[PDB]
Amino acid sequence: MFEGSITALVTPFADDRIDEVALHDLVEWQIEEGSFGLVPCGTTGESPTLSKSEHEQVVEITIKTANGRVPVIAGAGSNSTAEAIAFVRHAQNAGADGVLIVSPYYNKPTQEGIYQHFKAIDAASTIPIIVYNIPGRSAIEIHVETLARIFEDCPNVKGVKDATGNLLRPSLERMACGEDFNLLTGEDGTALGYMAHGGHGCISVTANVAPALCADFQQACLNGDFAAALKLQDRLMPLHRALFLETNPAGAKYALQRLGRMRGDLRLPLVTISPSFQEEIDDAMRHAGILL
Amino acid sequence: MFEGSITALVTPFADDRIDEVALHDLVEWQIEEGSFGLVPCGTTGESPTLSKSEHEQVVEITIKTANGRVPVIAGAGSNSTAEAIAFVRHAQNAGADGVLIVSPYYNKPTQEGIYQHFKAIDAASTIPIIVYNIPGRSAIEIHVETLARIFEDCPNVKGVKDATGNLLRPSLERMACGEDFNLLTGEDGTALGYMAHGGHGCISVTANVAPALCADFQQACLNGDFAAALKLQDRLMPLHRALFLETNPAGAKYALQRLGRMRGDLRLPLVTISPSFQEEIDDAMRHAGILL
Amino acid sequence: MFEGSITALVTPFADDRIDEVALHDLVEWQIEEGSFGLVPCGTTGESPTLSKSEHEQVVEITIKTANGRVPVIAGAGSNSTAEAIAFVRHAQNAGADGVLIVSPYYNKPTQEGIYQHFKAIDAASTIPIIVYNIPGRSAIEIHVETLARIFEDCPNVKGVKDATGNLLRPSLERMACGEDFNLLTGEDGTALGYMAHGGHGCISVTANVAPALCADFQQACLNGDFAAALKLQDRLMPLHRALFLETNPAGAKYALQRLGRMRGDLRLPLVTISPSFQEEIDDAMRHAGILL
Amino acid sequence: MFEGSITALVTPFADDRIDEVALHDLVEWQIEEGSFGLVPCGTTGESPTLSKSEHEQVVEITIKTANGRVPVIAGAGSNSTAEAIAFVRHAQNAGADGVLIVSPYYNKPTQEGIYQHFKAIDAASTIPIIVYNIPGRSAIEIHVETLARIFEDCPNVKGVKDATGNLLRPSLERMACGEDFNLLTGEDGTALGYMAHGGHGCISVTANVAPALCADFQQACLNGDFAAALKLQDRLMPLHRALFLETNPAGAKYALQRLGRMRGDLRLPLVTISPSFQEEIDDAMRHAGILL
Repeated sequence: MFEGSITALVTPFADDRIDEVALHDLVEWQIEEGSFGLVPCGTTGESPTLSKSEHEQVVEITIKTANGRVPVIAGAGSNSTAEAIAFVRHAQNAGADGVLIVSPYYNKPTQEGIYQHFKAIDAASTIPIIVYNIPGRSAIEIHVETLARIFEDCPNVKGVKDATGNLLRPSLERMACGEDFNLLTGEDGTALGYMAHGGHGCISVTANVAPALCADFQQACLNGDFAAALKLQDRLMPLHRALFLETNPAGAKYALQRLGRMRGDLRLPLVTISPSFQEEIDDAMRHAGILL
Repeated sequence: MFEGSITALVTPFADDRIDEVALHDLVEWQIEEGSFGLVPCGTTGESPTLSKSEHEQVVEITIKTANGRVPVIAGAGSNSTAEAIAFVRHAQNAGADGVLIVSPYYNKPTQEGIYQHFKAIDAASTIPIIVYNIPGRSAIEIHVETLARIFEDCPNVKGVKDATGNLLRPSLERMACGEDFNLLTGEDGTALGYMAHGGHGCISVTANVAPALCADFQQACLNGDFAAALKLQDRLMPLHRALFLETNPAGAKYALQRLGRMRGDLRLPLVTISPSFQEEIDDAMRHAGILL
Repeated sequence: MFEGSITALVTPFADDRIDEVALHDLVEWQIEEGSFGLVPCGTTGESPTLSKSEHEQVVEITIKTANGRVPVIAGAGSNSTAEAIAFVRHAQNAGADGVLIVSPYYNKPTQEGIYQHFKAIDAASTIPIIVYNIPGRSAIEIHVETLARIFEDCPNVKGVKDATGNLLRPSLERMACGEDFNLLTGEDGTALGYMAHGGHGCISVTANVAPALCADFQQACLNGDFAAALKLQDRLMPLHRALFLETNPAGAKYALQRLGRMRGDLRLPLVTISPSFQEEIDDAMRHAGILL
Repeated sequence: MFEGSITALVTPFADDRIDEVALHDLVEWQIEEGSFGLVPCGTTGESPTLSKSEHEQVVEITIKTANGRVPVIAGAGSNSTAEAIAFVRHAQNAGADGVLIVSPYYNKPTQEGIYQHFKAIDAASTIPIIVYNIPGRSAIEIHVETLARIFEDCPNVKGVKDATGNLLRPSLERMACGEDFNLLTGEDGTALGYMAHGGHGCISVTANVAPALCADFQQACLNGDFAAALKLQDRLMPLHRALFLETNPAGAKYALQRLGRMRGDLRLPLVTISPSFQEEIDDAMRHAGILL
């Protein structure tokens, strides 16, 4: 199974193009810093504003740079089943260790619809699928029973990236699906409590800016050392909330730009985080020890 | 100014391709039945599962078939501002009378980002822009001030397709945006109250199956004859209700298939409406006198 | 049948006691201004902070002052069925024309529990019962079937005070519950659309400050003259909007205090409306011609 | 500070009266089983359907039976500030170790309102106050800053009973309020993750039926032994969800009645849990080892 701090990579842009060098450097630093894995082209990587070819470039750059040192789980979802499949076919042919498929957004399929969506994607897949359940953005939910049915009927579906904010979920999924079900969290601020519930790791936003600390936090939870994990939460909380002041990845890109690791370029409809929030992010990093 | 019953056309499929003959006969029948305008490739037209080439063919076939008889407002939204500009450019170049731009879905942009979204689109447009405010699918809202500011700074933005279900909106918008603001409803079952609050029409789902009755309903509303509009509500409510028993357009396609105007084919993640719901739709059409 | 502008009376306080002189003059002025009916001790009458003895005095003073000129529908709800029966018994024994029973709040009963709630109250009643469906405060809903079932099995249940903000409701209720079902709105800003969908009136908050204009609005609606009703909306919307800038009845009490009809005294946990909002209310009253 | 498994006592009824003997026995068994504390007259104890005198009897019976062996935190909230104070004055004069004050429900006070509510209650209090934040029932929220302001300005306010379902809360409160802030959870199913976040205990529903296991679970979390806690969660999850199948305390009373510890009598508008759910609760207890 996948575990620990798995970074949901921000996608650096420069001159309206993918910043190849900044991305390679981001991935390398991410690995030498301790990340257990990478997720290129997720929501944090601004997948919605990426072109088909850019998405492919980012997945491939990430796969070639990681060079098998850590798992690479390519974001390959869509609210169109046929397109999710095209993305999944590219990911696996590119050497990806797995894919992250979000629940169809906007068109609000029924549970049977969501079921058939993943069954079709599972069929065209040859790698691990992690179901990305985030009702807050997709405007639809994946019921525990539906999730359980998908896990049971789709050999490639191995787990979930839970972003419901409902902590009964990891426990209810441990019941519906066994202990062999891969439980990953999609939200940093509550990863502490998610791990206590039997979670395996977190596809992280904060790890983009504080990779080493997030790695230690995760490793601390994996070692069952929740006291250390708490102290780490104490150090990382200001950043966890500051990174979400407005809409992610606006804060993560400001943070990484403030660190001189990329330009802070965001693509419309997203815009640069508000200035007062930029200060809060600064003090948040100073508090974590990231910013001098 | 757009008004009356503007049909949000369902996109007929056959053998995994656009059913062009069915699409043509739908637009035609729709026009001879009295519809005030057509909206090809909206959410009811399953735009999310349409290839970019299919999107274009559907818009063009509708425009060519309409032959200037009724306005054609092309769906051209996207959660990528760059992509939205591409749909708008194509549409206006194809002869569309305007465009339906939904608020960016899933990526949850701030209010300033939404404002910049529409300002960037307005700069690339040469045709009327209607803002599709539907929080329940986009997982984001467009505050009245934001909407008023967009109307003020964007010369091509002429109105809204309100799908909030909050009837204070048209009143609040009449205040913030003058009476020259084009008010259209996105929901059939509450169009009656919307028109009473000063609405100008409705971009309809029900108009797909009962074009004649809906057009009359709107005409009553427009003539201020709300007594007749209510009588029509009594006749259409069962259908308005049944068409939404599961996620739209599953219900409308079942109905048009039952009426023999196309195949009920839907694309994943969407699935055919449940059988007990098919019966309710049958009874609603019989009640509306659409079926014998 | 209840109809028109039924004022949900604010409860005037002075020196931590009911201001009886102010209450009497409010009911009187309200009646000579044209209000169709009065609802003492509703949520706008701060029933939650009223002692049981104060509740009774307010109901009785309103009834005595009304002197049979307009119907008096007494607030008698509670999240305790036993307590609701006590309020209803007192009310009818005091000469109330009916009772306003809110859905049980906070304790979130199932639909069967709500049904039994109203069935137990209907058995103790001898006067008309109106069901106050307001999900936003009660944190619970009354499905249409449940509401229809209550209407069917409870001879004293005559209608609803809809405060869902879902305009499909009156239409769906017209279907499930015949046209003999008394439809009243709980929200002023959407009364216009409610009446167009077949509503019979509105249990108003705005009618407290502009009894004359609201009564006219309702009369227009009732006469099917929606053109005039819209014109009145234009005149009342600013006020409908300002009266709800913060939690009601904070806005209405500020307005009636500014008009010199009572003290602005509110009981904790409720506090006086913010100063910038007081100004917006002032401007709204000036716009509605209520203030010079 | 308060910690561990603090039971939110169900209130046994018999012949429409408080079942004095069943309650005494419940409290004794609760103590000999390992409970770290008792909360008489909370939501689980059906405070909404209790009379002023019954509430007082239950608090006093609980205080006399506990006989100082464990803390007794009397539920003393209301959406009326004056009444919360009356309840708090009785609790402390009765020998209570603290009180549980819910955020005002139904009347939706503003944050300043909620602030003044607790400031007034704090003033009339001489014992610890735990703020019960449960937006799901109260239909209002207590912002972190508001909570922090209340903690800082009210010497008697020592902590919170968090029932938001938002795990960022314990971490954000650890930041706003220090480590001296008493963090108690209001929801059993996510207590595991709450403790990982620095939680001190849980005012429990499940502890009513499985007091010893909930005690061990809590003690396990207090000892920082999250591996054991997980195994305990594994054993207790079926009961945690089964106890909330319908509306609490309907399942808790069925469970305790199934154990022969009281009659399952519930007060309207609440009703007995559905039969199929009674079976699920049975198997849930058999799974936990409670039921033979």
